[PDB]
Amino acid sequence: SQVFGVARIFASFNDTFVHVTDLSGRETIARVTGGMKVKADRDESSPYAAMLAAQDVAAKCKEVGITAVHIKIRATGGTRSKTPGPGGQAALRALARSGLRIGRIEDVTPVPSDSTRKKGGRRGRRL
RNA sequence: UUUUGUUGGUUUCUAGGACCAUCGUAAUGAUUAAUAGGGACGGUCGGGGGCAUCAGUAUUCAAUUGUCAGAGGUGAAAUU
Ligand SMILES: [Mg+2]
Repeated sequence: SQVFGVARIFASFNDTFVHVTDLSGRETIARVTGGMKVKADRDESSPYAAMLAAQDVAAKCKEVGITAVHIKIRATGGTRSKTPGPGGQAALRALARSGLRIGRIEDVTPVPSDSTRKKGGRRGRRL
């Protein structure tokens, strides 16, 4: 009965994605991003924008013909953060509100075994 | 060297060297085995070293793959 997707929320700092796909992954549905719904450069990762994006994605899904999703969350990963952004949670909330159903939530952030050299240099990033 | 008369011997008796035998004598002869050290032995221990392979991969470029407005980046903010 329930037609599924995989939500894929790439929640980096300074932008969020919501990238709904089929179960194989190849054929997408909607790729809606934070910077797409709020033209302010700053307001990309910002929650409201993320929420809007999520809503848009949901709408797209509805148009297509899908009922449920599998939340996968990706923080920037590897050389950066490994910390889910400000607007992943917000996006999720938005999705929930939309009524597009939810099943099996994961964080598939690519946390390495032993990364190749990080940002900054040795003395780091000195504001 | 001392007497055989005194020189040149030769061999003694002998008294002092020295050197291999064999007989005896004696309680016949190696201090400890350092909570020093070395070394053997025994089971072990270890991200100790060398050489050899395996993973995670992770990033990147590229390949094929999909989807049409921005994604990167921000320190508050921008460029890019
Ligand atoms: Mg490069």
